[PDB]
Amino acid sequence: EMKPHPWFFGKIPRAKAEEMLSKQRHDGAFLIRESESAPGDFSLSVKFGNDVQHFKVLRDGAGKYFLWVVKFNSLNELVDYHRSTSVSRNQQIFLRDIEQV
Ligand SMILES: [Ca+2]
Repeated sequence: EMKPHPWFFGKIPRAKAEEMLSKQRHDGAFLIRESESAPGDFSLSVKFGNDVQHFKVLRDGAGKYFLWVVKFNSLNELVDYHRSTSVSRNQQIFLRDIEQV
């Protein structure tokens, strides 16, 4: 179903990611943004209930992407994995695409 992935927001500020996501009405609504604070790095920003949480997408020498221990070959695979496995240590948070107008 190759369309643009409605999760990739390029370089947006952290506060803007929070403003757009806090308006979202579902838990797990999310985007990947390019970090202002760490150039060439990505952050994953997620509406969880009350609030918006940010994860840093970590990299290693082999160019893998990860949040915790499991390492992914692509951002696409990291995102999809977290559609069915909670991104959150404390809560059941599953990634779902934002809603556009
Ligand atoms: Ca909806």
